[PDB]
Amino acid sequence: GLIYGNYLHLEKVLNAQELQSETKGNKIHDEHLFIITHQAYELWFKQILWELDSVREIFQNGHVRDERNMLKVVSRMHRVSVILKLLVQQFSILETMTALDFNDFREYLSPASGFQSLQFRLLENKIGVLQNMRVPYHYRDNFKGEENELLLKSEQEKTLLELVEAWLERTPGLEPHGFNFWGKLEKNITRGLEEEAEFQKQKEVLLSLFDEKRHEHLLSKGERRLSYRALQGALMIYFYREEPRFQVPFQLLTSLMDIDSLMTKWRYNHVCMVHRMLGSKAGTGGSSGYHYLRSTVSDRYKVFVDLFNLSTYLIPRHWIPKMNPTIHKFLEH
Amino acid sequence: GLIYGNYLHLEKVLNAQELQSETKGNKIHDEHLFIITHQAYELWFKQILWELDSVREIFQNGHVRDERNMLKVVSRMHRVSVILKLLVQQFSILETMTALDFNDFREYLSPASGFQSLQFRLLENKIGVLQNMRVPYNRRHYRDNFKGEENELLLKSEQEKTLLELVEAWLERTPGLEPHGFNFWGKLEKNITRGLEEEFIRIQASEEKEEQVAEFQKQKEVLLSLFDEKRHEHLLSKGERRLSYRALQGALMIYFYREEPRFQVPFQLLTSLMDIDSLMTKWRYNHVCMVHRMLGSSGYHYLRSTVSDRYKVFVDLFNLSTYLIPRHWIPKMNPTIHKFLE
Amino acid sequence: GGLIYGNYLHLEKVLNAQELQSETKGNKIHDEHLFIITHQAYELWFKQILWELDSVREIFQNGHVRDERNMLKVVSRMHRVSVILKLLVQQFSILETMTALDFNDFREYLSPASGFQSLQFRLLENKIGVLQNMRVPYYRDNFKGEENELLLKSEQEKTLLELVEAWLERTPGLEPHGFNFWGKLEKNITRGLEEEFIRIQAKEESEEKEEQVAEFQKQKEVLLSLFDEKRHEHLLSKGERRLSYRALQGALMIYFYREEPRFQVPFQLLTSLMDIDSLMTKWRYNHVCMVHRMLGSKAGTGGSSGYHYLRSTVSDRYKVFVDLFNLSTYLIPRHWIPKMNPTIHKFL
Amino acid sequence: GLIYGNYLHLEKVLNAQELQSETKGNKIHDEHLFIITHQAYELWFKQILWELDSVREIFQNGHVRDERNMLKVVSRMHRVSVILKLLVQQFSILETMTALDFNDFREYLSPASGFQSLQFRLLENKIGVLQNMRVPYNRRHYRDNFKGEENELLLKSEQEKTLLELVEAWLERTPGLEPHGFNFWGKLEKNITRGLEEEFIRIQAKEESEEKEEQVAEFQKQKEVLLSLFDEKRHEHLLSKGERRLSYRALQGALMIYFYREEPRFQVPFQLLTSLMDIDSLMTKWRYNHVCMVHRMLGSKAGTGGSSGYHYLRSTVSDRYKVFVDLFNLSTYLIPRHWIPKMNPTIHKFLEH
Ligand code: HEM
Ligand code: HEM
Ligand code: HEM
Ligand code: HEM
Ligand SMILES: O=C1C[C@@H](c2c[nH]c3ccc(F)cc23)C(=O)N1
Ligand SMILES: O=C1C[C@@H](c2c[nH]c3ccc(F)cc23)C(=O)N1
Ligand SMILES: O=C1C[C@@H](c2c[nH]c3ccc(F)cc23)C(=O)N1
Ligand SMILES: O=C1C[C@@H](c2c[nH]c3ccc(F)cc23)C(=O)N1
Ligand SMILES: C[C@](N)(Cc1c[nH]c2ccccc12)C(=O)O
Ligand SMILES: C[C@](N)(Cc1c[nH]c2ccccc12)C(=O)O
Ligand SMILES: C[C@](N)(Cc1c[nH]c2ccccc12)C(=O)O
Ligand SMILES: C[C@](N)(Cc1c[nH]c2ccccc12)C(=O)O
Repeated sequence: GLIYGNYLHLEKVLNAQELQSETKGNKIHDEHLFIITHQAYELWFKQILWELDSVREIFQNGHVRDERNMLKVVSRMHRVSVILKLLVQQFSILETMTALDFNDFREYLSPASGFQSLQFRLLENKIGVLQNMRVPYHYRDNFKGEENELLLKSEQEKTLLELVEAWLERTPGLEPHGFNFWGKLEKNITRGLEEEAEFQKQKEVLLSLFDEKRHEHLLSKGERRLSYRALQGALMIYFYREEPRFQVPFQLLTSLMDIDSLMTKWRYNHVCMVHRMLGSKAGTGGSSGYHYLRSTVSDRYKVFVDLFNLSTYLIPRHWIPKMNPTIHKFLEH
Repeated sequence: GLIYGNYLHLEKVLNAQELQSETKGNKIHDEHLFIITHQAYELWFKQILWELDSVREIFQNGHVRDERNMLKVVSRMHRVSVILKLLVQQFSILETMTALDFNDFREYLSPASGFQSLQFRLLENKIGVLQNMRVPYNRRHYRDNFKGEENELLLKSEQEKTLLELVEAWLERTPGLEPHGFNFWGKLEKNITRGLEEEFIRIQASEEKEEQVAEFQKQKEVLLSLFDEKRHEHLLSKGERRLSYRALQGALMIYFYREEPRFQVPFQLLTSLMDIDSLMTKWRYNHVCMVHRMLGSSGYHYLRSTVSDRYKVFVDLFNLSTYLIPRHWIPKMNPTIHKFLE
Repeated sequence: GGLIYGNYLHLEKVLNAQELQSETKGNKIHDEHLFIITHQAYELWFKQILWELDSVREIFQNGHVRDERNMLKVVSRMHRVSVILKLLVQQFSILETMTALDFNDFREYLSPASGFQSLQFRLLENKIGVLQNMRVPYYRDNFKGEENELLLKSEQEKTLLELVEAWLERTPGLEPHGFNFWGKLEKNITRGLEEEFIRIQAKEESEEKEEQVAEFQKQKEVLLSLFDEKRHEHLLSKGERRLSYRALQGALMIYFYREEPRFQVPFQLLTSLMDIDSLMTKWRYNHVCMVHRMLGSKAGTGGSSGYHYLRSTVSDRYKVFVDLFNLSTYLIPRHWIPKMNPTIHKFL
Repeated sequence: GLIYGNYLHLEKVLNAQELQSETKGNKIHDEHLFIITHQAYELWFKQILWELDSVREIFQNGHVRDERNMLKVVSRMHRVSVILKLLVQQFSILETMTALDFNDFREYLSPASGFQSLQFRLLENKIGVLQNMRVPYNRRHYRDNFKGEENELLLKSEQEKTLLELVEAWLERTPGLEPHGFNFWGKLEKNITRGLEEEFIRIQAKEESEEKEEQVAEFQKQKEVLLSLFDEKRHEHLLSKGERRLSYRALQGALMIYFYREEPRFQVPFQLLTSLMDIDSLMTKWRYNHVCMVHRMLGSKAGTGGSSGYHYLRSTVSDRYKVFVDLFNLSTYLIPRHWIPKMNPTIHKFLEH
């Protein structure tokens, strides 16, 4: 007969708490909280990696092409968002520890830090954080052996951003000899602008959308991440989100943005707590601490920044290329 | 140098995930969520027992008598309420699993259940849920589901002093109860008798009138029953009250005089104890709401049944709200008893 | 000149709506201000919920729901209602920063006013589909005038339950000369059970053989009772079920075939309706836990026993979509679900 | 007899929703959500100001001197943090509005902006945000969206004693600072000087390794920082640069309360200092949650109020807006427990109730 404790391998989970304070003969009560909090964070990182890798594989094995798999994809990405939302709230627990009580066992941690969280790095990589865009103080130095391996894989293997890019490139309606969404959009913006103080600034920005080369330049830097075609596909799904075939894809784009918002919210709630815990003192990891973590709360680490930025290029309803009754029929189930 | 992974024993924590569906050649994706969810609850149960045991020990070793330890007692009990709040919110994650997807792996779990969580039972016992008062499941004692060391650890948890018992003892020594001192109880009965008489005269001064006489007689009946020590002892034996009559007086002394400096942090403690009771019951209810959607309408009925005042250990602290009186009826503190508390 | 923030939001009304009765009667009590603001915030959100719910009711009433382009709008708004209800459950945390002792200093100035007099809460219960007969003995005589008028309209106009029921009855696949979901489901469950019993009978007499017989007979009784329409009609009339027999079949079709593109957002909608029932009952339970600390076993200013009556509202008697939850009772092995064939795959 | 709707003036609260989209004959459904969300924020701002003004008044009228009132002070400041926590979560509601749908009624709002929220500025000012704390754009434009009585309230919110000023005054009176008494600051400098000397000796005694010279330069970093605590001229210099806000003596009060938090008379005061930090953290989380949403709603597009939008709001997510920034930065100056000046039986009894 299967038993709860055996099923859950609690013989491992609940025998994994060793206070260094106690091991060096000066047991500090709050060190137990510090350990349990990190462990719970790490269990949830594992669940997020389990969800994220199953979704990467659904794109990578071509299953995403079968639209009956979209409910699964959006449920699993929504589940990632719900977990991250709990991980943002979970800082509330560690904030019941005073800086003063933390200061009593802090010495016994050196030089260990969150910089040595394999799962946190795997998570960043698998979503599509680029190493060349990371702020310094580098990242992978902390790791060695069978772990530095897994990290290299996570960097080399296809990211969620790349798989979503590939899928967005294949979006119905972009075909120049098909619905020709882009051609019609350039025309409608160009006309609508002419049919008009302020108009000169928005004229500039809107028509910038149609500059492949500029996009390629901003891309070459890393101020954009998606191919120019992927961006068209995304904008197609935004404007035609009510068309049956675009409903759940739109939900997916929304959830990809949610995961960026919640990852940055996690970075900021971490920062707000570390300020109270250390002030201006440096982290046991070696970094300036507070000031480095503040730098990670930027669009540098927003993988799906393109999806946020498309809100720049929103236009009146009237201008969106009307859906030809035959194209309507292609976008029905 | 100490390394993150080794410090946290992640070689144990992150190698503790075995899908029974995969072990039996039919891996079901959502079983991984089911496993991590329970493991996270159990880590947090372990943290709660760590705080709860530290606080029990502070009461038991007589350290709580030194009022410098009150900040630490109330910080740890508040921290238990903050963890319990997260554990209530944590059901949101397992609710992303459909009943249909749960149905694809639940056969591989049988006959294991949350009924076998050692830590959940330790937590219930250490707060002070009485064996006497538990709803029986399948006509049997909760402790049957446990054998060997786990069974003994649970006996110890039932027999050792509970949070309820240690708070009770501390409440009994609340300053001000001394008959030959401030004599809170004697003075309180006198002021309540006067308050009621003055109230009766204001009313005895219409349809609005005959209602207030019935209501007045209700509030009269209730307030005066507070001084009936035999009614109280009787409700004790029937487990409908949990604290001794004297502990109850101590709690009411803290409620009424909470702004007195020596009673400020003690009042926060009594608030945190009600907080833990309320959050344990919200845990039991959110569990129920989820199980309903997973299994349909029996387990679901025993669970709905744990969502009751039988499992509210500090039910007496809530029910004191029954006996609140106008501020101006509360016995005045003279400059000699103020001094003791200031 | 330009629209100003304060004028746009009519803050001249919103922030001039706070009158402490304690102060009006010459004994200002600080925490009364919190009591007022908390209730006003709840009522703004009730008005928002009614705005979303009325809009979704209309999309069903006018047949716009028949155009499946409108399903993202329907699910987004129903989801939005559950996000708001989540905040309103959390919002009790604010009023619990008020001690029972401080509440006791201004409580007297409230009576005989009570939450029973919340028009919007009653409008919300009625519009979702809380039935008059299945309300706890100890509602509408607390009201009069247009208010009493608006409540009657809310009792007679088509509820979300009735509108979802009608829509579930048109679910594709139920057609006896089409996919014939119900015929094939009965056939597959009957066959699946017959085979499960041969599997059990074939075993040599044992302890776990008899437990399996006992378990088989319970499973068989539950699953076959799904196909007993007279039972369903009997349970409708006792208020134990709410959805028509055919709407139940449509719901189970959406459950089983939820991954089929035409069923993906309908499944999200059914999930949302269960979310709203769960959050409404959580609202009632968080309300009960607070009122217990505030009043104990004292009677409410509105007449009721208080804590005891409020506890009675926390039952499946108030779950409008009970039937959506209880379809979990009738889940079956994946292999028993009638197969979709390249013609019915394409229709969906 | 009193009736619910009348008690709460719902004839005002629920007759305050006017969609501009509908007024200009193009009703947009999601505009209702936009209005109700702002109105709920403005009710809770009003409640926060009610709690805040009541705690300011307890300091200003001297009632805070009587330690009976400390439970009430901490309960109401904790209440403010519980409200702010709901207000941070409340953004999740308005995030169920897509940028696409927002774009359909946005045009009808211009040039109105949250920038024009009287109550938000009253809240900033009464906590104690100073003109020089505010980012150039904020400082320039914020006062000049207001006239008449609204202008007068803004001025009052700046002229009258802020929570920062009233807490500073109270911290200056913290028992144990008096040189003739416990002489906290003198004893602390002596124990830290002695403690650093013992540490230098421990480090110098180690065998001339690489790790040792890492301890040496790390010690010399920690020594400069700790001993800089006792340089009052440096404090006044960081005050001028607005990197610190509290008086040197208020800072000594705060650190006294921190180290001796378990002494009965410092238990609730320590809870107050924690609550003031919580309020600063939740105010900045409110600003950051606002930013994350405004990014999805506008992208790089400028706001209706006149600002760059995303980039201006992002610039308010800064410690220059943290009023009690000094209470956080005291963590820089934590020392081993054994260096904290020992409590004598006489001052112990002084810090009992
Ligand atoms: C009192 C609590 C905490 C303090 C004082 C703290 C402090 C720090 C500091 C100073 C850093 C910068 C690296 C360094 O110099 O060592 C850091 C990074 C990090 N911390 Fe924490 N931390 C705390 C809690 C947590 C928790 C609960 C987690 C959960 C896993 C966590 C995860 C991380 C991660 C992943 C990094 C690397 C982040 C990045 O590079 O972007 N920390 N922490
Ligand atoms: C799909 C999710 C879940 C289902 C269907 C479920 C079902 C049940 C059922 C039916 C029982 C009654 C005993 C029995 O029939 O064996 C039970 C009890 C219990 N479950 Fe769960 N459960 C779930 C998730 C959880 C989680 C996440 C926890 C976290 C620790 C948990 C903890 C418990 C505990 C402690 C009990 C004993 C409760 C008591 O006696 O008051 N369950 N569960
Ligand atoms: C100190 C806080 C509160 C207390 C003591 C309290 C007390 C009560 C009581 C005793 C009743 C039952 C009717 C009666 O006997 O008067 C009731 C019903 C109600 N209350 Fe509250 N209440 C509180 C807060 C709230 C809040 C914040 C709301 C928000 C809208 C609310 C909404 C209602 C509603 C709608 C009802 C009718 C519920 C039903 O019949 O199902 N209450 N309350
Ligand atoms: C779609 C939702 C929202 C958008 C697009 C938005 C946009 C903006 C923008 C662009 C600004 C900068 C001033 C300007 O250029 O106009 C601003 C400031 C502000 N918003 Fe919002 N906002 C939104 C929701 C809210 C809500 C719900 C509140 C609630 C009270 C609010 C309160 C404020 C306040 C107080 C300011 C001034 C902040 C400061 O000066 O630091 N906003 N908002
Ligand atoms: O000031 C510090 C402490 C340290 C830290 C944070 N989380 C941890 C978890 C495990 C561990 F061993 C060390 C840490 C860090 O990052 N800087
Ligand atoms: O239908 C069920 C499943 C089982 C259960 C709940 N939580 C668990 C955790 C681990 C485990 F192995 C089994 C369970 C239970 O009580 N009723
Ligand atoms: O004991 C009580 C208090 C009263 C109450 C609850 N919420 C209210 C809101 C407005 C009002 F005027 C009165 C109330 C109620 O229902 N029973
Ligand atoms: O694009 C926008 C919208 C506008 C805004 C935000 N909150 C408001 C509240 C009332 C109002 F009238 C306008 C607004 C702003 O600041 N930029
Ligand atoms: C057949 C297809 N699933 C079509 C496709 C691609 N990208 C999309 C985005 C939204 C909607 C549909 C699509 C495929 O090529 O994957
Ligand atoms: C000396 C004492 N600490 C007094 C005591 C007991 N219970 C209390 C409740 C509130 C305030 C004080 C007390 C003790 O006997 O523990
Ligand atoms: C044409 C149709 N929209 C079909 C329909 C009805 N109910 C459903 C449930 C799920 C999916 C589709 C339907 C209608 O009649 O409304
Ligand atoms: C008499 C006194 N309440 C003393 C005082 C001032 N600041 C403090 C901080 C913590 C504890 C006490 C104080 C007063 O002067 O206000």
